[PDB]
Amino acid sequence: ALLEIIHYPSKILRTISKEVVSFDAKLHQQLDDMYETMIASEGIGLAAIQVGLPLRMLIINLPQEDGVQHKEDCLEIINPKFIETGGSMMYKEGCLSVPGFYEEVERFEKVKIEYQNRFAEVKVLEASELLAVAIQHEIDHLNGVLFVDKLSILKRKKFEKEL
Ligand SMILES: CCCCC[C@H](CC(=O)NO)C(=O)N[C@H](C(=O)N1CCC[C@H]1CO)C(C)C
Ligand SMILES: [Co+2]
Repeated sequence: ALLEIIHYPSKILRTISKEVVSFDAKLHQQLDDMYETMIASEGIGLAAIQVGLPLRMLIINLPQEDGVQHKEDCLEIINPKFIETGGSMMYKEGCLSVPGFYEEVERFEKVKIEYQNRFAEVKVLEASELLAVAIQHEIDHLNGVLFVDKLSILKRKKFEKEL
């Protein structure tokens, strides 16, 4: 099913999402609907709160060389925790919950996270570049944070301007 994406300035997006404890058919149904919604919206990631589900789960699917997203490359990341973070990097981001606005955000250049997949299997993943940025963007959503919150004095005025 295609789900409605929640947009700024909805206070729903400030929710702190809750850990997933039951890795069952309902979770898989929710993840499938998130994937459908993310692809239909031409995103490369999506956090559950963006479709109104305050659960600590997110998906990421970066496109290949043919510029398309293959479902087999999708990461389903549940109850993630940062283990290591390193360096800094600027990246120009937009967000499905803040549509039409793009700005450079300072992110960690490299991260390592631990999380569970849809079968409750524990994973450790190291990431850099776009994958690291996507991980950080989506985890921020689980904590009620939007990328616009991370902008400077100046770049925030540019946000209010384009608003
Ligand atoms: C880059 C880190 C965040 C990526 C995830 C977001 C989707 C989102 O809001 N998830 O919470 C996205 O797909 N954003 C796209 C985006 O910002 N992109 C797509 C490729 C790289 C970057 C633009 O530099 C826009 C165009 C919809
Ligand atoms: Co977003």
